[PDB]
Amino acid sequence: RFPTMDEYTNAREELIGSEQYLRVGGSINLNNKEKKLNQFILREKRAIIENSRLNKTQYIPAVSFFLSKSQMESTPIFKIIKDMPKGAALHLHDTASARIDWIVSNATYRDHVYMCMDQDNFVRLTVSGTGPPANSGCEWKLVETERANSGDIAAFDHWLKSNISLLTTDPLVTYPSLDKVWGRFDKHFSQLRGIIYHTPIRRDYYRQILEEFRSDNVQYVEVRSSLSGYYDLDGTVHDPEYGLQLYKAVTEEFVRTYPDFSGAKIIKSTARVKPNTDIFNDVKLSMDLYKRYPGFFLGFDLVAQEDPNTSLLGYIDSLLYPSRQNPPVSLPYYFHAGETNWQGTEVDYNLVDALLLNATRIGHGFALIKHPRVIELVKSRGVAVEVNPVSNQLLGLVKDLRNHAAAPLLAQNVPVVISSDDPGVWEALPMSHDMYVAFMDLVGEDAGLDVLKQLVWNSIQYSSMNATEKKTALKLLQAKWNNFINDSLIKWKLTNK
Amino acid sequence: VRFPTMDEYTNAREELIGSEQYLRVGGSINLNNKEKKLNQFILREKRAIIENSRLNKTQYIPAVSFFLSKSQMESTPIFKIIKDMPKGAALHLHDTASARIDWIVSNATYRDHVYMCMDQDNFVRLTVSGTGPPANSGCEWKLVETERANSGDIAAFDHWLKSNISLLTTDPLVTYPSLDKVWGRFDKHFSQLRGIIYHTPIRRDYYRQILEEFRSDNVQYVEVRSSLSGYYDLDGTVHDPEYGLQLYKAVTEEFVRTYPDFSGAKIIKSTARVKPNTDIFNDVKLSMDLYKRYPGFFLGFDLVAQEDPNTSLLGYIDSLLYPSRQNPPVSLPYYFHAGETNWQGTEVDYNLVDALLLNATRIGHGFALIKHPRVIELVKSRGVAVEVNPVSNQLLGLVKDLRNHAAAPLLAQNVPVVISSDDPGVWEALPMSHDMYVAFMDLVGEDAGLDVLKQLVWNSIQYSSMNATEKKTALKLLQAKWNNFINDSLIKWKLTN
Ligand SMILES: *[C@@H]1O[C@H](CO)[C@@H](O[C@@]2(O)O[C@H](CO)[C@@H](O)[C@H](O)[C@H]2NC(C)=O)[C@H](O)[C@H]1NC(C)=O
Ligand SMILES: *[C@@H]1O[C@H](CO)[C@@H](O)[C@H](O)[C@H]1NC(C)=O
Ligand SMILES: *[C@@H]1O[C@H](CO)[C@@H](O)[C@H](O)[C@H]1NC(C)=O
Ligand SMILES: *[C@@H]1O[C@H](CO)[C@@H](O)[C@H](O)[C@H]1NC(C)=O
Ligand SMILES: *[C@@H]1O[C@H](CO)[C@@H](O)[C@H](O)[C@H]1NC(C)=O
Ligand SMILES: *[C@@H]1O[C@H](CO)[C@@H](O)[C@H](O)[C@H]1NC(C)=O
Ligand SMILES: *[C@@H]1O[C@H](CO)[C@@H](O)[C@H](O)[C@H]1NC(C)=O
Ligand SMILES: *[C@@H]1O[C@H](CO)[C@@H](O)[C@H](O)[C@H]1NC(C)=O
Ligand SMILES: [Zn+2]
Ligand SMILES: [Zn+2]
Repeated sequence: RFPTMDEYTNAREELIGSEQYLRVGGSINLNNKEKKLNQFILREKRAIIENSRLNKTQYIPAVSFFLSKSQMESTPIFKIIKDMPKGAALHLHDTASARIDWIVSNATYRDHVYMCMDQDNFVRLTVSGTGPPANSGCEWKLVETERANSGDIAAFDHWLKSNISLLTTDPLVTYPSLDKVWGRFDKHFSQLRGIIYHTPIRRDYYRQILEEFRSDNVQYVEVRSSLSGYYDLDGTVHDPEYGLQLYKAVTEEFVRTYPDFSGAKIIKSTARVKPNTDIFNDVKLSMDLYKRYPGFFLGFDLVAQEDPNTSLLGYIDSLLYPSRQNPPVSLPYYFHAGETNWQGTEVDYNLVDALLLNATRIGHGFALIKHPRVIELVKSRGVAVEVNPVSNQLLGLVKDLRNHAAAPLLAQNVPVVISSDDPGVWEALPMSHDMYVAFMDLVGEDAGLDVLKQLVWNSIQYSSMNATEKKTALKLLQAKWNNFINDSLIKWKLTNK
Repeated sequence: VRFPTMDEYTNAREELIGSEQYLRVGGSINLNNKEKKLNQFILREKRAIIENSRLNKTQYIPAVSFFLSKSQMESTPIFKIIKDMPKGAALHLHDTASARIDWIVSNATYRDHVYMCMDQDNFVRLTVSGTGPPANSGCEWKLVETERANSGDIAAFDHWLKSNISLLTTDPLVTYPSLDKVWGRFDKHFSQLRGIIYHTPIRRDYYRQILEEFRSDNVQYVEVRSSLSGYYDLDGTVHDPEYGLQLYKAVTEEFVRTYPDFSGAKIIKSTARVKPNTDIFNDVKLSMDLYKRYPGFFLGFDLVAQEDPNTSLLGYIDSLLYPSRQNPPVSLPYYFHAGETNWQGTEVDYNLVDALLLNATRIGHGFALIKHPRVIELVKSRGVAVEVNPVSNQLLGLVKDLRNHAAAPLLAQNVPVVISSDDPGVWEALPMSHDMYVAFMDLVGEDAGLDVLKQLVWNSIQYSSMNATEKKTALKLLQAKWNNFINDSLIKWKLTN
């Protein structure tokens, strides 16, 4: 009943307003300084969207990261997000979270590093103190010699980087299927496995994760790591507790050096390709490290490609073992779950088992929007979904990022944290690229700084810090946020707006 | 301990999965024993194709471009069962795009006074002129009869005409790899046929071919969008919209009298949303008048043409609110295309808010609906069926992998949905069987079978605009066709025992 345009406007704005309040960040009340920055962001967002829509050209924030990376980095919204404190990156893999450039310019300049071209014509890297490795399907050569004989060291080093990065070409073009791009992604890890498991390189690589994340204004990380098998020049192989202690010592020194950094905690990950009887041992291992490293060791996760490998149900007696002890042991789980386009299959039904197993957070949950009951359990229990949008695009779940299945989750205020997954593999920053695409593609044109602030706060509030640590971290984050707001008003000439 | 045994765990697991099954489209259907026999065969076939794709790591063909999947699906049991299955109704169709290009070629371009030219973009155009060739405005018109006779190869000439008009000659996802490019090609298709298909005897016979083709795909009823206006005779006489409506009414009545196994057709007036508000106002008043004087054949009004770059519903709001604001009010039903977009928080997807505030009877596409939880509530509460056209949404740029189709989460929440084909003539689809196949294989899960199909089929009659008497009669008819389909299928697939 709209006799005049005012009654129609009022009902229209009431319904739209209800959705805006319901979505992520909708209950935030911005202060006056925040509002001025918010209005600039919203003007910028409308300008790029309206140009795409009305001038009938592609929306760059939603195309392949290969194409959009160099375009977004010059824009004001990206520069604001780059400067913004992120809080925490809660979904990361320890052999994929520092720069390939550091592997090349630092690790492959160390003594005793070898390279070979494998039968698929990819370079592999490893360390051997005890002579060159055996020619098992590839001929190892000392990198120092190959580089010194290249006749162009800059080109040699660039070739190493180009042969290892997944962003050398557009993966959506070069590996145009799920199985092809996962073939390339699995190959990347095989290329670096040898060098990245040598103990002093692994130690320093982990330190580089912390340096790079701090440099992108991330103050805290939770990292998945397999922990085991770091090896020395003399061939000594270390156990998982040693690997955990190695990370603990690096983290403590880093936080000593940088008290503006909250620190790190570690999740043990095992590949879901192994027999149940081996997963059982890794569950027992995790129960032990959880008891003896409280507050640094968080719990357990299963990784490797979800679709063709073993389901959570395929491991259910291992995963139920802690809860079944007398007295029960509660081993926290952080399951990767539902990282798939399938529906009604044992892959997306991993989400059901993740909830039945009391997962603390869920990795990806791309299939979650197809499961209305699992959504309601996730919301009612406060189980944060770790959303990694660049990863999901480049690794084959979606092409146009406005079709990312987390957008309907955010619209319902499902608890979500943004993370980068494997940023080093495809040359992403620790958080700013993923936060930009989440901001530009997974929420709407009228969604501004309140969404960003809520996602940032979510990454601490749904971290696995204890309550006291969260309060301390939020105090530090609030000071970072206030500086970011003031700096941004000056930088974007908004102060009198 | 919550799950001390496997039976305690599977009990909880199956109750949770079962409760989601009860909540999706078709989840309340109880199949009888014959239907269960066919359902078990369908589910075995569905599991075989999905598990092969998943475990043998190869593309899921039902979800790839229609250009690639069409020939592969047609040889499979599931497609052949859907082909035989009664579809109920196609509720979302456009009258100049719902019969075969082959008929335009083999019938329409063999008629007297048909001319062709190559336009400046190098596409063939077709028109009719009773007074010699038309003015050569931007192309040189030639008589088709002469060109065909001088072609030197008549079959190749006719095949070339078809190949120059169809969007499935090449894969649109490859040849027109952006929204603007493929909508450019799509707009061009209509320009190519516009002249010939607005000539009155051709337009009449083409509309008859829509009814014959849909009947042949076991569709018993259609509701069709039509602009209704501008049909023209050999001597240049141009008819008004009421004449177009009467012409369709006569063709429909003759068809139903010939084929009692066919329920019939009703018409929705469409206007392109590139026009000034003064034009839409005139077409709203025309629709008010046709609704009053052709009850039960003229249904109401819709706005068409590409949604993203053109005028919003709010841009016409004074015209659209005019019927309700009369004294006494006149209730002009609306069937708005709405939210056919990847945009979020913009003028375009917010058309969904206005469509509901204006009391739409059904909404076309609603691709953006899953991003609008408060609109979803109204759609469910009011029983506003969403017309889902999956092949159209893929080929015209909203999605690549159809498992990412935004209607899959709608179906999982039991949003009222009907499947339709939109413009099947344009890209060589069947009236319903291809779209029902991709909906069944991509938009619901591995464990969703004959109950989903049956519900979608019943929905298309239940959410039609038939009156109470017609609907009861049509549902008895549909039940009869369905029983014959189940019995025939048990024999054909050798499922009886
Ligand atoms: C990794 O490095 C390979 C060795 O250079 C490279 O091999 C070829 O394909 O690269 C050239 C094209 O860039 C081509 O001219 C050479 O003939 C190839 N070299 C050999 C020894 O076969 C691979 O393509 C690189 N792979 C990636 C993914 O970058
Ligand atoms: C929509 O329908 C309601 C309920 O029938 C009615 O009261 C209202 O006037 C209608 N509004 C319009 C704009 O037609
Ligand atoms: C479209 O582009 C032109 C120039 O290329 C520009 O003037 C115009 O404002 C653009 N429109 C929008 C809405 O950005
Ligand atoms: C690599 O990093 C280490 C430790 O961070 C540093 O001492 C060294 O200078 C760098 N380069 C190499 C080749 O070791
Ligand atoms: C899950 O959590 C609930 C409440 O926290 C607890 O009672 C239950 O036993 C837990 N289940 C498992 C499998 O650990
Ligand atoms: C995978 O393909 C092989 C043939 O190469 C076949 O034997 C096997 O059954 C397939 N597996 C599945 C799960 O379809
Ligand atoms: C075209 O269809 C019309 C109308 O049914 C029919 O009379 C005519 O014979 C057809 N032309 C051809 C070549 O079949
Ligand atoms: C249409 O025909 C012309 C002339 O043969 C040809 O060059 C052109 O590529 C064709 N276009 C399409 C889209 O098939
Ligand atoms: Zn991960
Ligand atoms: Zn349509």
